[PDB]
This record gives sequence, C-alpha cells and structure tokens, in this order.
Amino acid sequence: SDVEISDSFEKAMWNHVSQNAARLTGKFLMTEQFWAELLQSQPNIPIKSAHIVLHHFNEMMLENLWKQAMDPDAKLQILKDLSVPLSYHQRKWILDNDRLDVALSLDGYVVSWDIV
Amino acid sequence: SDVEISDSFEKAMWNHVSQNAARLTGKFLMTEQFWAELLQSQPNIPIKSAHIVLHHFNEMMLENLWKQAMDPDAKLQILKDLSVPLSYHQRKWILDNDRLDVALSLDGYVVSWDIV
Ligand SMILES: [Co+2]
Ligand SMILES: [Co+2]
Repeated sequence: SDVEISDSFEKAMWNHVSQNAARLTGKFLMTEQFWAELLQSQPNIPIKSAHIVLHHFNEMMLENLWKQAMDPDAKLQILKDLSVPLSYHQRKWILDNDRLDVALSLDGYVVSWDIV
Repeated sequence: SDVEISDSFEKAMWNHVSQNAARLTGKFLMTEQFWAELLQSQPNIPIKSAHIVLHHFNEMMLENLWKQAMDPDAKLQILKDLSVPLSYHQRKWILDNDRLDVALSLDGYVVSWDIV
C-alpha cells in the first residue's frame, strides 16, 4: 500500500469526523460513502479515492481517535462500536481533558462512561 | 475503482509520459516506480498513490496512446511491447501525423514501421 496523505488532508478528515459527530455511528464511520462525502466536498483534488481515504483512516488515524477535539460522547460511542481499546494513558487523558470516567472491559474496550 | 483523476492531472500524466519517452520501455511504463517518480515531482498533492495512478493509466489512458504528442519511435515501441492493437483509423492517423507506415500483424499488433 503506497499511499501518501498530506497533513492538511488529515486535518480535513479530522474536521469531517468532528462536524458529523452527531450523526456518526461506528459502522457508518467505516463506510466508503462517508469519506466520499468529504471527497465530493472539495473539488480541485487531482486524485480522489474513498477506498484509499478509508484505508488511511483505518490504518493510520483510528488509533488517534481518543486525542481528537470532538464531542466526547460521540467519540466514546464510536470507540465502543468499533471496539477500539483504550490504554491507561489514553483513559486518563480522556478523563483529564473531556472530563469523563470511562468504564472499560477487561480487554480495554469502552463499555460505558460517566461525567466528571 | 472509485478514482476520479482531474483533467489537469491527466495532462500532467501525458506530459510525464512524453518527456520521459526516451527512457520508456513497455515494462517500465507499467511499473509503479515510474508513476511514483511522477508523484514525487509535485508536492502539495493531498493523496498520492502510485498503484492508483498506474491502474488509471492502464484502464483509461493506454487506449489513447497513439494520438499523443510523443516521440514516434518510442510511442510505437511501447505499443509493440505491450501488444496494444492499432485500428486502421489510428494507423492512418499515425501515418498522416508522425509520417510512419506501420506494419501490423493479423491480430493488429505492431510489428514494425518505416518512414514515408
Ligand atoms: Co484496498
Ligand atoms: Co493492483
């Protein structure tokens, strides 16, 4: 997989996730069409492939979902749906920043969360 | 593929083929390295995939190689190496513009060419 995504396009992808946090389930976030919506948004892009953008998100950006400045309820619900584990460091980061105590399963999967 | 190549990038791909015609065999044109060399030339491209570019050239641009403003010898040598058949119309176009009479086999494959 020889794919090179620019940092500006990564930022655009994170903004595309954040603005649609209210309507993003886990399954929809991983569909090519959700990213094709981002590709359709900006013309003057020489190469547009929703398949490639989705692969880049799944391979290089999903791990960084916790650190993202978006709605914390939507973020954690996505982390639960896709079964993305939170480490101790990421869990305490979420507590100290998004002000949420996350109840995790044994494997580290997001099970629930409480406020402050 | 869900790939959308801008017309400017297609023109850039043809220019990349034409200006490298002196170093273009049949195999090298169909290598991901050649299109990766194209992609490395222009930064500020948000999405770079040599695999995607090679697929697009092979599926949407190799059919139109005959009419390209390109070195005639290298053009015909590529058409021969890749066993790309020439129709009668394209044959006469090559005759009338590149001034080359092309000897083709029964299947339409380029066998040789001579001056007019
Ligand atoms: Co794939
Ligand atoms: Co392939």
